[PDB]
Amino acid sequence: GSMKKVEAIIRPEKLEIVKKALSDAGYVGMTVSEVKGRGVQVDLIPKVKIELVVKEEDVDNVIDIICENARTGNPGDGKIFVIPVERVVRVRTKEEGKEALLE
Amino acid sequence: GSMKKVEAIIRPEKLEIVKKALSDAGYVGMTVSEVKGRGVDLIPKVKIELVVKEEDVDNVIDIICENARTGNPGDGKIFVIPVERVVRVRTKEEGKEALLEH
Amino acid sequence: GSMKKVEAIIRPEKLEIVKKALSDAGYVGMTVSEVKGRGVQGGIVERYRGREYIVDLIPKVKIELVVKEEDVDNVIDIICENARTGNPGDGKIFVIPVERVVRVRTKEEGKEALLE
Ligand SMILES: Nc1ncnc2c1ncn2[C@@H]1O[C@H](COP(=O)(O)OP(=O)(O)O)[C@@H](O)[C@H]1O
Repeated sequence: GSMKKVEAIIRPEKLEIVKKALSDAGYVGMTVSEVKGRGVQVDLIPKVKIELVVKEEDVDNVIDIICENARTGNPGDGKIFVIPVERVVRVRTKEEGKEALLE
Repeated sequence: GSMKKVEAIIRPEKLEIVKKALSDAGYVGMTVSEVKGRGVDLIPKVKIELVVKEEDVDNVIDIICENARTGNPGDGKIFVIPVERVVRVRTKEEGKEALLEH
Repeated sequence: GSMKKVEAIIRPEKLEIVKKALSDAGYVGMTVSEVKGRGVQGGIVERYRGREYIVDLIPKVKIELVVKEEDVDNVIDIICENARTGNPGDGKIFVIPVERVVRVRTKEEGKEALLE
């Protein structure tokens, strides 16, 4: 099928709630990085990047969950990007496609 | 039309000048990460990521190259990656409307 | 031809071996970052005094390499061979399309830009 990477750049204090909400909905595989982005308004400030690769059919749901749980109503809540992924491979089994996501 | 992610891996001492040049040209939304590349083998680099309208890619690339170059090996590389969707977290706005920074 | 980004999220203790193997096969241009990950099931379970506690996010390393499409299979083989342990949490590889590669110094593009 089609696989997509959902990248969200959010406030660092929102990581725990967002990751919990994602986990509760069955999205447990995620990668988390520390990054910097512009402040609201000159130094950049800390943000968190969450990356999740999912089935294309799950993108809307993932985006809804992230938006609901990451938002505060103030400028600087962040942005989400969807990027095509053409191949996914599990390291330990060399499995590919959606199989590589599960277990 | 479409959106693209422009990723540049550059020298850490070039971050300020690049960021200022991009800002002056109206590109204020960028994400910065501390990474390592070549090259004790791996040395510190900075990854800049900006998602822009397709029409702005050439201009962004020009600005980054102009301001990040030194003429020595290790100046870095720029990748352009397709972005199929952009969503503003607070408002749930999408596409070009989501790209405006406030 | 086309360029592809190979991203691998692996165990931090596998970075040196993977990087060496990649280098020996001619892939020297790579970017490495420190990230945190969690896998599908459980999360790691450690013990304090008599009881267990869970650490959800644990340190991983992200390697990113942009290569000619023709080299993807080989990159993936090398990473898997050298990053695997047989235990859950070995990691994942994603292949992402790259539409343009530009060398900052020269503004060369394409295969010219990957040659280091
Ligand atoms: N769907 C996903 N999206 C993004 N990153 C993921 C995803 N699933 C797993 N990862 C990353 O890969 C690492 C290993 O995942 P895990 O499922 O534990 O590996 P394995 O497939 O070997 O069991 C995690 O620590 C995380 O960084």
